[PDB]
Amino acid sequence: ASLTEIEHLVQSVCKSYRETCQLRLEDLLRQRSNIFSREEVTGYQRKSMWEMWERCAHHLTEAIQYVVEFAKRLSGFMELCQNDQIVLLKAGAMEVVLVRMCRAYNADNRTVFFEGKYGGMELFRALGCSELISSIFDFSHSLSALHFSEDEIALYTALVLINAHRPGLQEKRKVEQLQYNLELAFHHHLCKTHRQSILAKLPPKGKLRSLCSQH
Ligand SMILES: COc1ccc2c(c1)CCN(C(=O)Cc1cc(=O)[nH]o1)[C@H]2C(=O)Nc1ccc(C(C)(C)C)c(F)c1
Repeated sequence: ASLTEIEHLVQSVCKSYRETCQLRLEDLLRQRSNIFSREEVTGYQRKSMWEMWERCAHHLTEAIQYVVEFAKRLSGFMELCQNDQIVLLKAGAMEVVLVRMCRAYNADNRTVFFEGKYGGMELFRALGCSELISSIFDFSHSLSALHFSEDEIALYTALVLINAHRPGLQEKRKVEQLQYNLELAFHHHLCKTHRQSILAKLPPKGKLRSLCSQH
């Protein structure tokens, strides 16, 4: 665990994310101008809550599938025992999706990428969960303020998954050793990119799963 050793891991995780990001940043950023029309928004609003759940759950599960593939090609993750792998994914994958979602959020007009175009939070009125949606938009807004780089998401979301303090882990030391190397990679990269400032500005680790309440 020296200089090139850790830099191998940085590049290792950044490749792993690049290959499992589902939606390209270049796509999301260009698509920002393509906003839903008032007709289309009403169109979405008239739908049943059930059709909105179905649509939403589809894409979100699909997202979780991509997060698993990211987890699978993190070195060390496969060496963990069956039980420990699933514990980490059960407590992490939704938190990872939530972070990854900030790339799909235009902070200028307060809109999100959903089914082809960008819409505001009034788009999901059918769900009747305005409280939860606001907080999701809030959380995305603050992470947009930091201008999160692709590599930074890659590294941070690796650290979201690989947590030694998850309840019900058999080989805690095996996870510990893994979490530690990823912290080193994360901290080394921020140092290397003059981006240490963001550490202090990241949401606390009990704020991610405070949103997963009526979930
Ligand atoms: C990087 O993480 C993301 C970000 C957005 C989306 C996804 C994954 C999955 C595909 N998707 C789609 O809309 C489906 C589709 C794919 C494509 O090429 N074109 O369209 C988006 C998405 O699901 N957005 C959405 C935004 C708010 C919500 C909340 C209701 C939680 C606010 C939500 F459930 C989903």
